[PDB]
Amino acid sequence: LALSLTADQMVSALLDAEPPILYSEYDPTRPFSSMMGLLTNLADRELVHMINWAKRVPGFVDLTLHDQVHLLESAWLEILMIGLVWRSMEHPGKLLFAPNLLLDRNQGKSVEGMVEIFDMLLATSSRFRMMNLQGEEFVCLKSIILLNSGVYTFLSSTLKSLEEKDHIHRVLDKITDTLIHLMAKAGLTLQQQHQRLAQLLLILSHIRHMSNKGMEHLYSMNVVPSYDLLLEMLD
Amino acid sequence: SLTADQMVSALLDAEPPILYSEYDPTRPFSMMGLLTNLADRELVHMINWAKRVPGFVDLTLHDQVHLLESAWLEILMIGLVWRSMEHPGKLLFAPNLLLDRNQGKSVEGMVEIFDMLLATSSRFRMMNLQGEEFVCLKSIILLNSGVYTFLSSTLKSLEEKDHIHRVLDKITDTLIHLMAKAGLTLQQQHQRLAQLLLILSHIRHMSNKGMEHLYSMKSKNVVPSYDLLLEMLDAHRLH
Ligand SMILES: CCCN(C)C(=O)CCCCCCCCCS[C@@H]1Cc2cc(O)ccc2[C@H]2CC[C@]3(C)[C@@H](O)CC[C@H]3[C@@H]21
Ligand SMILES: CCCN(C)C(=O)CCCCCCCCCS[C@@H]1Cc2cc(O)ccc2[C@H]2CC[C@]3(C)[C@@H](O)CC[C@H]3[C@@H]21
Repeated sequence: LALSLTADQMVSALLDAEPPILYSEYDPTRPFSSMMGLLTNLADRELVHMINWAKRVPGFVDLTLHDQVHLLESAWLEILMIGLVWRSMEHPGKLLFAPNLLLDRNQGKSVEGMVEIFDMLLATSSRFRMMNLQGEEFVCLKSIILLNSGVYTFLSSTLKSLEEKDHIHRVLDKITDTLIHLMAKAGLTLQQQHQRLAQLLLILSHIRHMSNKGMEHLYSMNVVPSYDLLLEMLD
Repeated sequence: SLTADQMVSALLDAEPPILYSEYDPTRPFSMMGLLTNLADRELVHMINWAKRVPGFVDLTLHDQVHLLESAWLEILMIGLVWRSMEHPGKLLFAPNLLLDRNQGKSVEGMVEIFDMLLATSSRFRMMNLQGEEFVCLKSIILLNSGVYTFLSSTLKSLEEKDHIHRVLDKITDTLIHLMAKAGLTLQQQHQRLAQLLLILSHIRHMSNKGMEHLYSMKSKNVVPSYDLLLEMLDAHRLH
């Protein structure tokens, strides 16, 4: 069923699955002063919706529950970050963590080590802006992250695991076909399609890098979702 | 200006040598010392290779240093994974230093990283990665890994970033040219392109884990400094 979709059906499926944009929970009539608490509460609530989204990525629920957990455990911070960079794209110099929580780099200075991470995310959003990234390409990229980030770290060679990895790579191939279809439908030449495909996928390496830095930042001060919590939520 | 075949030839011709580990092979078999000493010597040849990547020496010295500082561990790792491709279960750090995962257990925290490198090597084997594709990917890592972290918007920096992306576009054309000449269909071409580039995200992840391991081992002194990279890159032309 998953591998059956056309490119337009894949795009429609991914667009329909998009999670909502959440708001930060602070009293807006109360003075602003808490930063780490605001950001981690927001990511808390986003995670529940991320799982709903992931279950709607075609092919994802065809995997074992264990492999769904592994994929999400590996990708969750990358997925939060690409979403942040996407909605920050039209706010140069600012990160739209939430519509009521738009921060510039000086506001990241209030937590040691955070402005460095703010700077990388702002630069990624400028790269998105520079490339005129489209919403349809964005949902493809976010789905690629979900399927790709953990696929090389199963460290299992059971027959089931071979079939799982094969399936994941088949879905990833369909998403590649879909990105190419979208750039063809936008008028790009074949050369430009291959070049833009590459430019988009290379950005995913930097998003991986930012996630690793962000994980180190977190670890340097139970904020990380445990396997068991992810398992319970995915059930 | 290069054609695809000329890009391939340039990169193949620039390949660094394969170095040996320096340990007396007639003495009993230090693990971190062996691996540190090898990477230290590979770095010098990495600089030589980088200067031969088309477009690289057209950048400012500062930007050359930034790219190498950002990419150096990824470049060592992709080389290791390529060398290990035909040795299932083993990592050929050097022809005289072929280690399995149990030998990684001697350094706390190292077997986790060995497992990731072995799985990447298995992935290369499953994709039947070719030598011409490998050199393309390694050059992409050099050009891509630090291009998003210049943290500069001077006119010169905009020109540098534009140039890097033009060279990266050229390597993309070359990868597609290689798979077209291998007979792959257009659908297969963009699928293989994507599979190869997505492996570069995992190589980035492994480098982050490896840096973190180097720092936790208190082997931070082993990371090449900005000054050291600058000193080796800022060559005179008196020789
Ligand atoms: C015991 C009771 C309390 N519990 C159980 C909890 O609170 C649950 C905690 C477990 C689930 C997830 C919490 C951690 C996620 C917080 S990331 C935090 C919020 C966030 C939201 C987004 O859209 C995009 C990115 C980010 C992050 C970008 C990288 C940052 C900037 C880092 O540099 C430091 C903060 C990071 C931000
Ligand atoms: C300070 C002032 C100026 N100076 C003097 C300097 O900067 C000196 C800096 C000289 C650079 C020396 C580099 C040492 C880096 C050692 S990587 C070490 C050797 C190596 C060689 C390869 O082919 C491929 C991968 C690796 C690595 C894969 C990840 C490992 C397994 C980690 O898990 C722990 C060891 C890592 C390995």
